[PDB]
Amino acid sequence: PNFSGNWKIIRSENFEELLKVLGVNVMLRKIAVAAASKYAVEIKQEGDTFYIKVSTTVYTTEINFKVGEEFEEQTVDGRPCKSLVKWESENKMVCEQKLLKGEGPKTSWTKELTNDGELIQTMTADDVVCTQVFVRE
Repeated sequence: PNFSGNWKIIRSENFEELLKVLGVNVMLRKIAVAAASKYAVEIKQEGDTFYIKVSTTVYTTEINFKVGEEFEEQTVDGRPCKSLVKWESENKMVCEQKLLKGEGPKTSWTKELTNDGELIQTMTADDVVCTQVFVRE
């Protein structure tokens, strides 16, 4: 019932298939699946404004946004995009993305707090949904 905290991953389903849809070649997909076993997420939320840092062993990115306000980030496979985040319920946000340049699959992500105390992130590329479960550090 509050997104802020330090989260560490405990499940990661369908990641490889998502990267396949995004054109990642086989060997890098496998290395990305290994690296995704160390996903850590740090969230600072205040009202409807968010700072979010997603890190692995060697790579870290920080996102900053307000619900309803377009902002710029990168897709899972690194292509820049304009993103817009909306609420779907008390503890779930959905983000639609659109590419700055070129084209490719429609991408989107979600974040959700379960009442069991988990953080659930999904990432979608066309018809493929990757699901990732996190618990408080």
